[PDB]
Amino acid sequence: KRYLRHDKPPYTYLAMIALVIQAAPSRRLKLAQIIRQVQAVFPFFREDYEGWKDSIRHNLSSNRCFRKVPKDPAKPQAKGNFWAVDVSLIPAEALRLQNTALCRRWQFAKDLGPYVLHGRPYRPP
DNA sequence: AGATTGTGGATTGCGA
DNA sequence: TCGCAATCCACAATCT
Ligand SMILES: [K+]
Repeated sequence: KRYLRHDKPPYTYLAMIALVIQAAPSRRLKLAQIIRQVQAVFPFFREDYEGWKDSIRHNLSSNRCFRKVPKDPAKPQAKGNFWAVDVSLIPAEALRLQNTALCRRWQFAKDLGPYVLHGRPYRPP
């Protein structure tokens, strides 16, 4: 299939995943919860493109900041892991608002650092 | 069997 | 001009 950019929130997948994880009482979430929460918290995805869900899954594995946490520490788990974030491994620029066409046509928090790094609750207009 | 989680090779578009 | 997030896809192992 032809590569296409699709409308999405103007924050990295890393940032959005980290934000919803850090907002979870236990600071960890499963994949399906991460997907539902990202869309809920950043509702700039379109009904006609589902591939952002694959990109979320890809970002959990591709970024060192995400940690696969087994239900039982003593028993690693092929599947169904919780995901946590090591904020020390988040690149600083990863949390910055992105200057995309979608950002520009709407003009958003300038940086998600308060919510990911400093325990603040995310509450967008 | 088919769907899902987890991983990862690889190319793209586009902001800087 | 090109770094790099975004994105398309394949696959292994496991869940339903
Ligand atoms: K990871």
